[PDB]
Amino acid sequence: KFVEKCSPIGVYTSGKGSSAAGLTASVMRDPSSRNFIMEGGAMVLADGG
DNA sequence: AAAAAAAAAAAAAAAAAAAAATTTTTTTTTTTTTTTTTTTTTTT
Repeated sequence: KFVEKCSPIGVYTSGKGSSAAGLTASVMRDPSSRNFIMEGGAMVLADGG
């Protein structure tokens, strides 16, 4: 808990993802607009962290 | 000297020209939602 607070950028999660947030990133096509939406997990949401 | 022809000016009428002018509805598109199939994942 403290180390997450004290890093410049840091994210403290569980192995089992998080509440409405994964752990690894995922990317998925959107059939309507065809854009590959990129759900950001802890690993990428704290890149450089 | 009187008559008359011509001139300019003024007016009426018919043909052409001038001018004025937003609102309502429909359809594509995007975006989600729902059903049902397919796929994948957990159990004995």
